[PDB]
Amino acid sequence: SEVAHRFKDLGEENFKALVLIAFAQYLQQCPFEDHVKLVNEVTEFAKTCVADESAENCDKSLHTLFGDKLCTDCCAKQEPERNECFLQHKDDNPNLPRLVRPEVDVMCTAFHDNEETFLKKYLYEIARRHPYFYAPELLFFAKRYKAAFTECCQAADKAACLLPKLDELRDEGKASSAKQRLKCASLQKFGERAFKAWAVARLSQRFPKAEFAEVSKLVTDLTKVHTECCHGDLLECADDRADLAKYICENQDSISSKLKECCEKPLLEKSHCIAEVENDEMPADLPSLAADFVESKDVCKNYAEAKDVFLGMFLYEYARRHPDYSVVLLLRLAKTYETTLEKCCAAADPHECYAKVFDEFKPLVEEPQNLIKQNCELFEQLGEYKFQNALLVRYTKKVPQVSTPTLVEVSRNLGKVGSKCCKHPEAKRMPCAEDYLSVVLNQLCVLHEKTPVSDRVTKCCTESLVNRRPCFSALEVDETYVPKEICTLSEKERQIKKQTALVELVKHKPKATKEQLKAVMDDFAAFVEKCCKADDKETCFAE
Repeated sequence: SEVAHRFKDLGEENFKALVLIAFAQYLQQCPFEDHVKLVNEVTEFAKTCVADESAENCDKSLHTLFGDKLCTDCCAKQEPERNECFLQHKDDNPNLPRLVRPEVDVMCTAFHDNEETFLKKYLYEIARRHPYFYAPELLFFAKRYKAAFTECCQAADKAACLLPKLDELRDEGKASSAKQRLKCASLQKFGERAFKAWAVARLSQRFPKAEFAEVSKLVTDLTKVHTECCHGDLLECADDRADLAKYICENQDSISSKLKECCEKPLLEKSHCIAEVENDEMPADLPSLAADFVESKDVCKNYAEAKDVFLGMFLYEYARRHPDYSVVLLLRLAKTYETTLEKCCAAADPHECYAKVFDEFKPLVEEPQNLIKQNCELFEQLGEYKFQNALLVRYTKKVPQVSTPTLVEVSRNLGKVGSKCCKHPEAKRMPCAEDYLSVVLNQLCVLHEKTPVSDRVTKCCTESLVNRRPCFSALEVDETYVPKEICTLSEKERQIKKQTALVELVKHKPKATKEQLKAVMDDFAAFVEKCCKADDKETCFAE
């Protein structure tokens, strides 16, 4: 039996949570209570199978069990089709009510009143809104969400304790979710071969000192971990993640110097810690690449006898000595390299043909560096909010077909690059920026996927995972496009209206000039400013 094997390894507490998540991600509209029942059933039944591993129905696969309970058009179907069904019925942007925290004391009453139902409430509300959220991590998040109610519902000021943490958690959760969503899209839309390269790139960067053989292993295990979490095999996802976190720490010496602090802590903390570690220090004298990937006489041989292992050995070797490069760059270079080997090893003298393959890299490397230098100059020259509007406008013109809420949402997130990254030294900027942008652009891509309107966005999104940022950056304003025919708000609120309006304002006269925008923008901000001052306001807003 399988249920048992998990219940045991994960413990009831976590089992129960995961199983909840699994469900609330699968059916996002279904009410809270409605799930908890199904959870508790499943949980009781598991226990039975813990007692009698050869009890009735314990012979079944989790999917079947879960799908079944859930089913109490997808449900007219059977495994595996059925599961794939639910997996493809996941909504990235539900028409679910905005989330809003009732007054502090109100929560602090409910938290002591019913502590369990309260956390389950949290997991439930997040999970249905982030159907691709990294389940294990969501537990970390939940414990840290408990830890704040424990303390702050027990101090002089609750509001100036609790809320400030919850603003941090919402922020952090939004990032994690978005980052994970990239992982899941990479896998599902580009297949594992592709994720593997990504991992190989990133981990070679976290763990320079590690021999390829180790990194390959890690990549395997990690890929297995994510594959599962994205195919909705959360229980196994978490276990396997644990087992991985346990593995890494035993073999620490052969992986990174940095892990010690992380490895010392509890199951949940350390898996996150590790995920988040700093890059290990760059080993000393590492033979220049060129020897084995350009000057060698056996390039064209090894690419024949083991293209994967060879190109991997390459990605590894280049990645480990470039923590300054984005992953997506490194992948591109890897692709260029593969490509060129392909053409060259079909020539008269291949040594000659491929000999200059590094010259090809200068462009691919520079294209990003410039772009970042420039919009970091820009960022510091404008500040984040204003900075967001320039991206807003830039992009809105590029894809005036995309829905306003999405445009705003994405633009704003593009905006944070500046503040996130521009404070770093050049050395650490590009992997910060570009790889963040790769996440945000993926939000676009998926939100767009749902309800497609712009063949250009689609092209960029589907054509290649790695070249998306250049593909988007490339885009000139869309000429085909046919022009489109409250006072008691927080700053962040006011911003999102103003911006929302800005998009409509661009969609109206795309061939606008920054000046004749300044002019219309200002006009309207004045309008709202005056119509805030009062009288019978609505009578004022008459226009």
